[PDB]
Amino acid sequence: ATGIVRRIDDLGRVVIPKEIRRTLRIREGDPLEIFVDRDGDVILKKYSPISELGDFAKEYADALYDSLGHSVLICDRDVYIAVSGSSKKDYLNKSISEMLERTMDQRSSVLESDAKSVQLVNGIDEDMNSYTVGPIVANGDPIGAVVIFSKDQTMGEVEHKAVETAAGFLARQME
Amino acid sequence: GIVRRIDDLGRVVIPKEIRRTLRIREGDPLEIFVDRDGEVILKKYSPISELGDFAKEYADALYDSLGHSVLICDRDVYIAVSGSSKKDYLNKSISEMLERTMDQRSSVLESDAKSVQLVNGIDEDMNSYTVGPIVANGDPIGAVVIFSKDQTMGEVEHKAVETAAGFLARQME
Repeated sequence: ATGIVRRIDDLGRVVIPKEIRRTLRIREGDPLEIFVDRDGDVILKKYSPISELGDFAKEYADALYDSLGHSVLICDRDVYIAVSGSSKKDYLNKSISEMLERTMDQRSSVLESDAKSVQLVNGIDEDMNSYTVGPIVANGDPIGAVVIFSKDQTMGEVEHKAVETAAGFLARQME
Repeated sequence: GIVRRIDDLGRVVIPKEIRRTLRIREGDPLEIFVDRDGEVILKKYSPISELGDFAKEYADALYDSLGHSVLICDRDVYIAVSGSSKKDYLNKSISEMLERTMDQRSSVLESDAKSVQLVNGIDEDMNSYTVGPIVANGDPIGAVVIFSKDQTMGEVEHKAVETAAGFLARQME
């Protein structure tokens, strides 16, 4: 019980208090799934396309790894939902870094082949040779990202194109 | 499986389907909760349960079962009537006898009445009646009344008001 009361407006819009939207990191545009509970409740929960995608991500990340041999992360808007190459305990279900959020917002794919000391997981700085990120934008809306990285090899067009292909394929799925 | 986006201003639209199956009208106040799983919960704010969610159905059952007249009151009026006529009792002010019986907190059985006021100021012919005060959290919040203008009440009906008062009480806790 937050015991916050709001009225529903003409148009059936209720405002979710900013407190809530922060403790749940719901940003403008975020999709929420609605349920009615037995008790008659209305239920709102973040809707993560990319995450209930469940195993596209896993299978995709696995293939990228078999093919390129680099570490591969796929995230929704909040956590990493698939990990290959690197260790799952390190990344799976962990909060993405701020760099990831902005890259996703920036909507454009990136390739850093130099400049080490990056954060993939919120608050953890990591040794890194190079990485590339392909934001997964479905319906103009960033809903996740694909990350390929290497702690001792340089990324090039090969891996850069690969995240673009992955992001594009995955995006299409969510449409 | 209906998805809606939250807008600038943190407003999500509750689909019209929902707003109908829950009869939420423009302006209605909704209480917000956050849950374990990080779900937001909205519920029509009053909140929670109140005597009368049940009274009708309960009084009806008591009548189908025992065939006597059944009244249920809150602290002021009769909120459910079965057996007898609704026009006679529904929304009418309880008698002083009812108020004191409720205060007295204890259930009563008058199997040898000749009269009784159920409604404030109206004396009524009565064979017998039994009253079960509805005490929730040690506090009388209503009563269940079974009465008969020509039959005697016994353990059957006496137990019945006790069961009804106890069940209804629990609801309000």
